[PDB]
Amino acid sequence: SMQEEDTFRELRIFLRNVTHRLAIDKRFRVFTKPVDPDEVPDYVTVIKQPMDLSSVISKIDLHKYLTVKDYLRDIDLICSNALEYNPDRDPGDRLIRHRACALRDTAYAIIKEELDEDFEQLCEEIQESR
Ligand SMILES: CC1(C)CNC(=O)c2sc(N)nc2C1
Ligand SMILES: [Cl-]
Repeated sequence: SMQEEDTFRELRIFLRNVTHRLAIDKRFRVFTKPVDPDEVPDYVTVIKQPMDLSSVISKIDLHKYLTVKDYLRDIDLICSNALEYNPDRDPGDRLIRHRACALRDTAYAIIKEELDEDFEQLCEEIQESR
């Protein structure tokens, strides 16, 4: 219905806002663009499901997220990919893992505080009815 299209549009507006606040954070600059296969040739082979904040933005506009759960799945994916690909004890790896976890935590914290549970519930029930 027209009412349901309004709900998903509100969701997309909310998700764009959250993602923008993550993307401008200097700690998360590394997660703002896809991995360059030139600088990093073995990434695409090791990480089967690449994800970054620019791709998240693209998926929002393509109406790929009907719930915040769908959205958070991709956020978690950005984090889990970073932990998997950079697992060593060296400072370089430990820094990006720390930043990855901070990205995940920040996203969840923003949503915990600003997302209405009834709004999310409505999104889920509309989604489950399709
Ligand atoms: C450090 C880098 C070159 C490779 N290792 C990574 O974890 C990622 S994930 C991403 N979106 N960019 C990079 C850049
Ligand atoms: Cl909301």
